[PDB]
Amino acid sequence: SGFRKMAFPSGKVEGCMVQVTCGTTTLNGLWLDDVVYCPRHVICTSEDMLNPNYEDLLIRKSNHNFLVQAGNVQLRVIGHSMQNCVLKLKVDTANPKTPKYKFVRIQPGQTFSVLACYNGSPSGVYQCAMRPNFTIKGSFLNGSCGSVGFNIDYDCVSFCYMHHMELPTGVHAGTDLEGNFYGPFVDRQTAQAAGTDTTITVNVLAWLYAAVINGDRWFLNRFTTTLNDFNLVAMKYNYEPLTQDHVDILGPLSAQTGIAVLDMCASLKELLQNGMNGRTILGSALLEDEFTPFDVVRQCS
Amino acid sequence: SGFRKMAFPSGKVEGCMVQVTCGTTTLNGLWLDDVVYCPRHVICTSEDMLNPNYEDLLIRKSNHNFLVQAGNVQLRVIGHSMQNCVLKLKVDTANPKTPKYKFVRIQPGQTFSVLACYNGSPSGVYQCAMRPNFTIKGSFLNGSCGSVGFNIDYDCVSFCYMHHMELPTGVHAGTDLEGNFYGPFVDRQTAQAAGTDTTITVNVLAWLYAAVINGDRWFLNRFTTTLNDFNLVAMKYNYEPLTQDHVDILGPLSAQTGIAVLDMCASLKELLQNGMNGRTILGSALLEDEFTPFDVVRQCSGVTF
Ligand SMILES: O=C(Nc1cncc2ccccc12)[C@@H](O)c1ccc(Cl)c(Cl)c1
Ligand SMILES: O=C(Nc1cncc2ccccc12)[C@@H](O)c1ccc(Cl)c(Cl)c1
Ligand SMILES: [Cl-]
Repeated sequence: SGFRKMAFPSGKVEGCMVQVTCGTTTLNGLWLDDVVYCPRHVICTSEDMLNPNYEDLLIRKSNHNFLVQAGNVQLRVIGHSMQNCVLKLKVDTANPKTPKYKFVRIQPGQTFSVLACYNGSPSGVYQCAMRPNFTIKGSFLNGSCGSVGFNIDYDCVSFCYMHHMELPTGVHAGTDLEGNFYGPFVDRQTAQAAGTDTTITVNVLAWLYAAVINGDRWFLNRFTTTLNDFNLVAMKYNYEPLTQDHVDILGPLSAQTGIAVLDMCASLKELLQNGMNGRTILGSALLEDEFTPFDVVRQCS
Repeated sequence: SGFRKMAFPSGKVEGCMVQVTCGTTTLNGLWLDDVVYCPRHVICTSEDMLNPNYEDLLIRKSNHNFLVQAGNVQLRVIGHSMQNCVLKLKVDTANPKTPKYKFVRIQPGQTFSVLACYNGSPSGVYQCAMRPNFTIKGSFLNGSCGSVGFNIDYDCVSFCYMHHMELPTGVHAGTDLEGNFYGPFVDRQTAQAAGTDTTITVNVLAWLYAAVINGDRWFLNRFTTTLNDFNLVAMKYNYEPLTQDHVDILGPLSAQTGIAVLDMCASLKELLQNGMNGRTILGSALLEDEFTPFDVVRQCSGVTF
């Protein structure tokens, strides 16, 4: 029993964190096999922040300009290339702590664990969701660039995010491990704004099922709704549309608790209309949207 | 920017998790040097748990009765002893991944990270607080017994908790690594209830400072209070008393934000008597009490391990 925001154990990723220094900029790198991945903006100066030509700046760089440190050992960079917004630094040593891994690009609503690092040293691990506006609501200070988001599948680490920057609202933008940004963001100091954020409806419903599995039933009601009537109500509270894919995904939780998805959808409509009236669900006074249907099943059963 | 519930990186502890099997019971063990620590109830059966004489049950067990597995390698138990509610299994091999560590008993209100394990394999890490009623509001399923709570101080792991059981309300009870239970709990199948819980006042204040550091200032007011007037109000709302030690500990955050502790207490006093009025603090509609003053300083200043 109980329901917590749970991150994956971070050991497999800690053994990959290194410090990457280029001139005056120091950030984090991910050392997998003989390659160190890090944000390409590590090659930027003060004059290069507004409109950097990364291909031009990288061609001017030599391998000896990149200082890579794994613990108290300096690694030798024997090559450098760029893949989208990620810099790949070939090193002369394969990381002996390289876990079984994959690079996976995630969709909005998906959750992952963040290992926040500074100077190639892990300082904390927390759980995040890719917001519908493609930002992440992280906890990052200057120096955290290169910190990664990941999930663990049995023994395999799926790297899904690399931290690049903080937007003016304090939210975070980054890329997958192939250097492709999540969202309409660019690695330039040009004016960029996160789009209006919305609540991840499928995740709220998954969390309502987690609450029922844990014995919290006060919010349940005798009503059901059509999918279309639910979406018309949901949109008015800035909630993401719930698709037939989401209804299907909630099927196992629906079967386990005996509450149809459209039936839970009517509970959610009522909660949006009434609020919680001084009550809590799983110790929370707000509707939690950073637990996916997969997270709920994994944590509860 | 941002403020998250953050656990310590769990790698140093993951390299210590093993699976301990005794008869039909399988749970987790903590392998440090040549000793595997685990809850002593691993030696119990259904009848035994009802009223167990652990000294009697342990004397009947042999070293070969404890099956210890570290990954896919079986460790051989060369000795067994009991220290309070923890079983210590001497093994022939010292854990090569043993970090610098200490066993520390924590006080209520102190936070720690939990590495939840099943079958000696870590499955999740979360941050939580030792409630004033000595329970933890954890997230644990059957098979999680032996999962540990820890903090990291520089390069040293301080083990502070080992999971033993779940109380009827779904909250959790366990011991320090010396086998002493936190709270008035016993490791036996009997009627046990967690006492009425209270809010960890010093931690709420630390979290209000974290909200100010993040730009959330709507709850600040012009007023100040006394430690006595505030404690009278706090007691009324089932909040733990705030001591001069707590005021002193909140000093650095008071200095950084320019908000005196008794100034923040008057904000907390108004929040208690009036509510949030539809507003949130750090995206929460409730006052968060599972961040200590040290946690807030560590997170809002990026200390690494
Ligand atoms: O935002 C950044 N770092 C931070 C990350 N994460 C959190 C931070 C908090 C405060 C200060 C900085 C933070 C920059 O290093 C940065 C600025 C501009 C651009 Cl366009 C790029 Cl690609 C990167
Ligand atoms: O509570 C237990 N385990 C669990 C722990 N933590 C969470 C659990 C969730 C579901 C089921 C079981 C859980 C028991 O194994 C147990 C029963 C009685 C006693 Cl007196 C003792 Cl010492 C231990
Ligand atoms: Cl402090």
